[PDB]
Amino acid sequence: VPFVEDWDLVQTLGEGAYGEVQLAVNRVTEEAVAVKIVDPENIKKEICILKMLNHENVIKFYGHRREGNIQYLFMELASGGSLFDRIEPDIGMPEPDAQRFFHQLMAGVVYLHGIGITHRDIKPHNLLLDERDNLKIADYSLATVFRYNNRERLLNKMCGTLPYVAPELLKRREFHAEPVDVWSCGIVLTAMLAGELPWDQPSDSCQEYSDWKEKKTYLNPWKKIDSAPLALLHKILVENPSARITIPDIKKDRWYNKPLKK
Ligand SMILES: Cc1c(Nc2ncc3cccc(C4CC4)c3n2)cnn1C1CCOCC1
Repeated sequence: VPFVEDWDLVQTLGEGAYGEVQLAVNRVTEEAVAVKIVDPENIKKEICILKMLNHENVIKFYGHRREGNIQYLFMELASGGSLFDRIEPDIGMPEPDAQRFFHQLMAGVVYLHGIGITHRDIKPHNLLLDERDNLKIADYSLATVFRYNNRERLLNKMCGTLPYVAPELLKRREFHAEPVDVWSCGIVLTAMLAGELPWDQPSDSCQEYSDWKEKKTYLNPWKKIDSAPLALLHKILVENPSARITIPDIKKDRWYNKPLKK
């Protein structure tokens, strides 16, 4: 069919130091996708991880064209935008909606950890929503391999977003990849349930993190979170990453399994 190769760029979806993301619409079919446009070794690594992804809760990669030294990355479009924009400041969202998002988050993180990929920047800006509000883990530009040939490799690179980062990345030289992504999913949950972030970073100098370590859940944001999800957060936001709840045990948590949503 002539012209099915052609896509019109119709809306800006995001701009950063990386380049931009454009909503693209096929000239013939009207299929809508997201095109990440960049102006070397890093994009090479990113494309390689992007090709490994095939799950309903992770953004799908359709392939890439280079024109000149400009790379175009075609991927699944999520027409409902980011989870960030469903969170009402100081309120959060309804507990059933939050639980449903957290289920989908866990499904995508399980998936990634299964294929030996860590995301390293899980936050509501990187969690996108399709036309039916299904959650898609986006942005693989910090993702890396933590398991290959069934052997684990420890991480040392400091990266992510401070209010989301686990405390071991601030205190230890090396750390396991999986407890880091689990912690950031906890902060996601807190945000959905409270419409606020609990601390600037999880350090001994941050009074809001000390308050948590001392159990002062009569303070915000914790006082806004019902006892059942707050139990779960007590098991996720544990400072020692070796004692921190794993995903298989999150799937056994009372709140996680509570029926809430129609
Ligand atoms: C359709 C839509 C999306 N999708 C959307 N879909 C897929 C994406 C894949 C990679 C990167 C991004 C963007 C950086 C976030 C993506 N983004 C994002 N934002 N949006 C609207 C923009 C205007 O405001 C309403 C929401």
